[PDB]
Amino acid sequence: GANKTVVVTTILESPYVMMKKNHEMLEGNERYEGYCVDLAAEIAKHCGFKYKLTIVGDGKYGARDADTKIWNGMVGELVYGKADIAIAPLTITLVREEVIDFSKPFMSLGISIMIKKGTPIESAEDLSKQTEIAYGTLDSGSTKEFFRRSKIAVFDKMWTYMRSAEPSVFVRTTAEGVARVRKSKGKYAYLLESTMNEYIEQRKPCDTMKVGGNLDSKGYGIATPKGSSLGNAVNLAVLKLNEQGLLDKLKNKWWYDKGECG
Amino acid sequence: GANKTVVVTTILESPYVMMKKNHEMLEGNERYEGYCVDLAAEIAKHCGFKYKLTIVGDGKYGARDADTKIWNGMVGELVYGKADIAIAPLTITLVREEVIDFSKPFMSLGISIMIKKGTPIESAEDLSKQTEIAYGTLDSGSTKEFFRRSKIAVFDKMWTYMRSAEPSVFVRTTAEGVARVRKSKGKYAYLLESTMNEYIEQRKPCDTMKVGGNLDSKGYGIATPKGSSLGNAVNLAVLKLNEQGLLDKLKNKWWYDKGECG
Ligand SMILES: N[C@@H](CC1=CCCCc2onc(O)c21)C(=O)O
Ligand SMILES: N[C@@H](CC1=CCCCc2onc(O)c21)C(=O)O
Repeated sequence: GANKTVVVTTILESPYVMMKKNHEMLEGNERYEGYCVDLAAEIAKHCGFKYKLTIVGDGKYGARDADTKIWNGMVGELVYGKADIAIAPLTITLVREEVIDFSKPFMSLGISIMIKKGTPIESAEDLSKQTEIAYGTLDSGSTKEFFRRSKIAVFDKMWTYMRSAEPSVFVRTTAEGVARVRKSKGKYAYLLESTMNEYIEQRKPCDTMKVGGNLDSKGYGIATPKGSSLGNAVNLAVLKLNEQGLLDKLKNKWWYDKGECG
Repeated sequence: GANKTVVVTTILESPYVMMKKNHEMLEGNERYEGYCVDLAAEIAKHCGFKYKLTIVGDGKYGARDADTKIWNGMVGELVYGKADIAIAPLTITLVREEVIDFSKPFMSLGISIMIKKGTPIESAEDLSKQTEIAYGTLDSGSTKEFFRRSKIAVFDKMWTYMRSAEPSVFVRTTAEGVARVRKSKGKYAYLLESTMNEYIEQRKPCDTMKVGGNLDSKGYGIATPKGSSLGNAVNLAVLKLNEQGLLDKLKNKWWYDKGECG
């Protein structure tokens, strides 16, 4: 049939997608800015479709409830046919790959440790061997799931620690984890994806830092419903954008050109 | 029909696939060792197939001849139905993606600069602004193609330089590029994928090093003929192996545990 506007599901997560200050004076896609807004425009240009950015109803990335078997977040929007594509910092995982399609990575990343500057921690092993400095993750998402599923000895011990720590070491949002780091006088470390750690490191008041190597290696992908006809074009678009250096340009723009820490 | 042995095409490229010293006293897959041999065994175990490692006829990764339109190397073996899967340090590129299927990356990497220790070069920009130190790439493969296709100003200038340099700055094999670096008294730098640069850096006589950041960001994938029924299982296997930390274990085994430079 006739072409339709492609419904893009995304999430408000700086610097990937933010509402512009002057959003009330703008309409539609122009209300938003960020790395994923720019990426969505580049993909659309290359694939020759028109699209509407929509924010995921429940503010979640995507996980399957263990009892009800229902997928939430952006994954759920794709699975249940509420959106045609997800363009977001959405991690390619095994469990998600089984239910939706993903492009090859548009960004490479790993779980990493955020500390308040001066915190005497250099590695995950360091965290795992102590409890003076509390540490946690988002209360949902691929980072939490990594620890929950991990059989690697250090990570398995960290998960048992995080699951049992009081008060709770889990945070509802990246902003909440960052503010907890900044407010805890070195007694909370935050486990989050390296690209987000890197972004925060260039934000005022420049009091956090990424420490140690990454715990794992993975990527974000553009996601579509399994079998979607859009999947192919979009994947080739990501590959072309990467090869042309445009993804590297988008990262520099949102991380470093706009950096507040010198 | 009845299950058949899966024909795996691969390439002799240390440390991914090497003939064992005592190969004449062994049979079949046991003749070979390396990161990709170990990876192939893990994939096969997870996917429940039997397989035969075979070395690509022409010793090439895969490129399309501009006139004849014929694909060579491992890509060609897949395209023309001579092999069922390629398990090798085979880069996911746009042009290859259009003709074969790839898993999500099993290794992340970027083009990088190899120098003889002491060479006064720190970056691609440094190379591009001079000619005293010659520099080149493999005479075929994704690194050569990156420069040939690139419109990024520094890389475009490097390509014109490499295409016009005399004597030729192109090498037929990684071993040839490495030996040229080691034999040129600091007057040749070699552009090659970062993981190979890293591997050589841990080999005697420990006289090379990787310098500067990577020029790009990409990944190696397991490749199958477009539409192959094997593609799905194999992709989920790579994702599982990554999440379990087994890919990181394989890299440590072949790069660092076996390292000769301390
Ligand atoms: N990429 C994660 C979610 C996430 C989003 C914001 C960036 C940092 C981060 O760190 N751990 C996570 O789970 C996250 C996912 O796809 O579940
Ligand atoms: N991965 C490359 C080929 C290649 C193989 C050996 C490792 C280092 C390397 O550096 N530049 C290349 O093209 C290579 C390809 O898929 O074309």
